[PDB]
Amino acid sequence: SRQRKLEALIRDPRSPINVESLLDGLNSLVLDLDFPALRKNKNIDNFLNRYEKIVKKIRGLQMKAEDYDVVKVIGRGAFGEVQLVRHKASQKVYAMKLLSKFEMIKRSDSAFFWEERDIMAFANSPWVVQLFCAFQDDKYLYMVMEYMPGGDLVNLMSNYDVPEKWAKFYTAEVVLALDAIHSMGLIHRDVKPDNMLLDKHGHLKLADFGTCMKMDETGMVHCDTAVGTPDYISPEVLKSQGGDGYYGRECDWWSVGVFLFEMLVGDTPFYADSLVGTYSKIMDHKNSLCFPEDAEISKHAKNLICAFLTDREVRLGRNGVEEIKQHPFFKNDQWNWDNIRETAAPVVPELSSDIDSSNFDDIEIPKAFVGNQLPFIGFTYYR
Amino acid sequence: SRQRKLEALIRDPRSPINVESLLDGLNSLVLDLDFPALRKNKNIDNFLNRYEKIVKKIRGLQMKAEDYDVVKVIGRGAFGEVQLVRHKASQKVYAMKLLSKFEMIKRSDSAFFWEERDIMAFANSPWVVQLFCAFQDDKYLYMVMEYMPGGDLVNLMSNYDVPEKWAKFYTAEVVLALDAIHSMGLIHRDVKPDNMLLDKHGHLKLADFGTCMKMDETGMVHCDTAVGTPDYISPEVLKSQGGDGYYGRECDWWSVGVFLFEMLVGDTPFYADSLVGTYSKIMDHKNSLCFPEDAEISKHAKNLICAFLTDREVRLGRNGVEEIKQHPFFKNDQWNWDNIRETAAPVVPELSSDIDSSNFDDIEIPKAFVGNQLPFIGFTYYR
Ligand SMILES: C[C@@H](N)[C@H]1CC[C@H](C(=O)Nc2ccncc2)CC1
Ligand SMILES: C[C@@H](N)[C@H]1CC[C@H](C(=O)Nc2ccncc2)CC1
Repeated sequence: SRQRKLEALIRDPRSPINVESLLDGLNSLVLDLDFPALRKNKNIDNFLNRYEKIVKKIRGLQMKAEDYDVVKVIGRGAFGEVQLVRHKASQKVYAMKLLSKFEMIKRSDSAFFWEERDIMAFANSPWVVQLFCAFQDDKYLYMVMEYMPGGDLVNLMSNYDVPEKWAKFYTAEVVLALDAIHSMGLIHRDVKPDNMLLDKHGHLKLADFGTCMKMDETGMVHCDTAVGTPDYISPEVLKSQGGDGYYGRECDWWSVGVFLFEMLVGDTPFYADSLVGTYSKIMDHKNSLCFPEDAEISKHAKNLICAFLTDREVRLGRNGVEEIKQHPFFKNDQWNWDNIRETAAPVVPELSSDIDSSNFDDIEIPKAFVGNQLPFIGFTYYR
Repeated sequence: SRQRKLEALIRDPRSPINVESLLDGLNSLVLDLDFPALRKNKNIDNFLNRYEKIVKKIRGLQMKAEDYDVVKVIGRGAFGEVQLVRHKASQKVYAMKLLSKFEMIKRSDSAFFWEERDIMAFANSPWVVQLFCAFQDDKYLYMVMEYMPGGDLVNLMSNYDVPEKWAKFYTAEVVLALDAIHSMGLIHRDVKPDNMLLDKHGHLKLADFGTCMKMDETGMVHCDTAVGTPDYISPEVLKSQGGDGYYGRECDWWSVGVFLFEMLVGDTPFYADSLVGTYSKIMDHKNSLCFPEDAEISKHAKNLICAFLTDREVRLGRNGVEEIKQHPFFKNDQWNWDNIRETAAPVVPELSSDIDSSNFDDIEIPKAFVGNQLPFIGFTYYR
């Protein structure tokens, strides 16, 4: 019937008008209307006094910050915050992200939580940190995700001399995770060690997605903003900043190269004091790139890095991931391309409790109807 | 769980935030926002282009004027319209009311469809025409209700000499229907033959409710507008027009009196050429009321009429319906107060098809965010 067809969409968690959508819908409309200012308008007042009561009972029944306990903040910065939390009822342990709504739109034109949400909600991939539920309130987005007790790659690199045996591993894992995202029609565009976390067993997942983007039917994207961390940006993306940016996934392979280099050499290949110095060097890569003579690297590890750090037109992986997978550097004995996430991780976390956070550092009205909650509608996500 | 408690309300057809509410919610928000004018606002545009597509598929799946065929208009006037319709899929026959949204609020401050809706939706009473579903579109409310093939009492009276045997019957039926409404905490306030229809078997239901009102915990209402048909208004309601109106249900019994009189005498007891003449007479009832000498009425039929047409302070039924039920006028042989709607109606309709309509007559952008659909949210009603 027409009637079932409806109930389909309202339930489908991938539908833009499932229950949460609507409840977000109604809920934001309250917020964006409830001011002595526009309550002057006839309609607006009546309406608000009607739903008034019920909306409070609802606000109480839904998911709430309160449903959780903060074990401690394990990541703060220019974004919002990550806290180790304990679900009060389930007694269980999660990582929760807090995003400033205020920031989120008004400043960030290019931090699409939308993309992020869907990915963590529905990637259903061993390569992608997973989102168990999302909710908002007036100020905040909240993302409840698997606690990754291993810490990030920055932290890891920060603590060890990474031999190549190790590096092979992390690189491979990154490549797999990236190809995941790619083959989901997305370009990641922000491949940095800070976005790579390790689970309980010391295997990798990608944990941020705020900058991903659906590709052309040709595999390309059209873009005019540069995005990412200065140190890791590709030339093409750097250039896209000047309007008329057109590039594919191979920009993610660029960053991989950097990553490898940083992992093997313990510095990033285009370090400078200015960001422009950095940029300068990135554009000048053909001359700016090279290896300290005391760095102990294999020739293969050098080819691969070099095969990555070049212009899209020649860069490795423009022919897809298989030629990457096939580079000599990867020949090894502990794993192959199919079993790797089953093999022994090179650094195994030893976690004494389910809240052991040793791998992280300690931290330190309108006039018009404006309608600010609109973009947050359909964010709340359940199960 | 908290989680089930939710799904309760979203399903409960009596909840102000069941699915239709929300879908009305989302839907009206589109309409009240989709203008080149405010699409200038950042939020408003983005939002609208998002839901854009999905809302069209929905608009198609829901209940639509189109789902029905118009057999013919059987009532038009200062309200909107009633049409005999055939549900296309079920092949079945209903009466459908059309209300101008434009009118509905902007002019009418006192035509609470809300009250009407709930009554016909949920009275679930043999005395109350029944509502099978309600839907809106941009212009209109639509009410799908049982076709009452008998026509109204105005029509009936218009066609026969009503003997008292008959009158006893219709009055009794009215009294029962009224007491129904009352004992649902409501005062009807617009008792007129035009609001009394007859079903297939020639029994009565009340078909309009736009003027009903929840009573005090004391059984009273506070009111400052007069409502009803000039000919039938009670003194107290007429006076309420002057601010400080305070009265109970016994104002509905006033109108009953009129009704009886009109039925027995074939004219209304306070007829004049002006409305004020009428009003004059109504206030002057103590002297203005009396019976033409050629009118053939029983003494009992006169007491009762007179017992009704007096000031609330003394009027019959201020002590509840039982003293009415007990008036001698009602002594009869065909029915008692409990079986009446099972007994033989005095005028039995003879309807040759399921669309025989012989008992009816032939008929002949904003600037600000204004928010006009708000008051219509939660009107759509299903099953
Ligand atoms: C650098 C930013 N793009 C961003 C990287 C991911 C990080 C995170 O989600 N952390 C996390 C998740 C789960 N468990 C532990 C940490 C927060 C900040
Ligand atoms: C006079 C107004 N208060 C109003 C009276 C009720 C009427 C109606 O619903 N008519 C109707 C319903 C079902 N079947 C036949 C007619 C429409 C106009």
